[PDB]
Amino acid sequence: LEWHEAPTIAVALLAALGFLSTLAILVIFWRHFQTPIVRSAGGPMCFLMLTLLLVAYMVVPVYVGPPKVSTCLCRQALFPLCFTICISCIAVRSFQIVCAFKMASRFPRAYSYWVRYQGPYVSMAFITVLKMVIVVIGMLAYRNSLLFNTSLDLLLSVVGFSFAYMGKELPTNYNEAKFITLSMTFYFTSSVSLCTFMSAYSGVLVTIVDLLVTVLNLLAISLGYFGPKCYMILFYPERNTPAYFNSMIQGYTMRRD
Repeated sequence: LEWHEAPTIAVALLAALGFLSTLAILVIFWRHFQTPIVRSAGGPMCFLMLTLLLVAYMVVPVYVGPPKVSTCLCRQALFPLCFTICISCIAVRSFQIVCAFKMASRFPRAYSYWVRYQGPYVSMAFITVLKMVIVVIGMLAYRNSLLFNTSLDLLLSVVGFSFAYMGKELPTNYNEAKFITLSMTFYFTSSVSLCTFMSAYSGVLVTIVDLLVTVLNLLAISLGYFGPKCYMILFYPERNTPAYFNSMIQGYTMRRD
């Protein structure tokens, strides 16, 4: 996996672009805090996923180079962990949104349990604990091991899709159906093509193909979820105001029909 070789240069510069974009989003969110947009994006959960994205982008060059047990361990230690944490956080936010906007009265008792047992902080913690057991047991035994991780990630993604599916009509700041569908489709097609390509291939430069697939997945899962928000709050400051959020939710709830 040579340092001077045309695909490796392109993925390296693309990872640098992703790192710079994530840094810009982090600084933008930190500067414009206590605003309706960031609080409606997840609050500290956004930072939790964003710094994890930063560290995932930083260790991309570790993938490329001479094989090393550190690199092979980090392959599944951080990048799939990034995918899983990001997907679980997005799905948890979608469930919270669809539970505040709907089924708070349809399923009243269940919401009391959900908010009384620290559901947002427990459903995320369970996901991390569950996956790390799968990761270590996976290494105990390219296609077979990745199949379990892709199945888990796709199950999480389809859970998020099925839960945001009922929320097409939610306001544009609480509706992420488009991003969820795009990211789920991209992850599914990339994983399927990759798994097909593991078997019928030469066996060399497949590492570069897999690295490019993972880096593109990270780039999409960061941009499609954060770029629109910072676009709104940098170019349309009028659209970032508590009065505007009040008016938008009020207009959604009591529709003229």
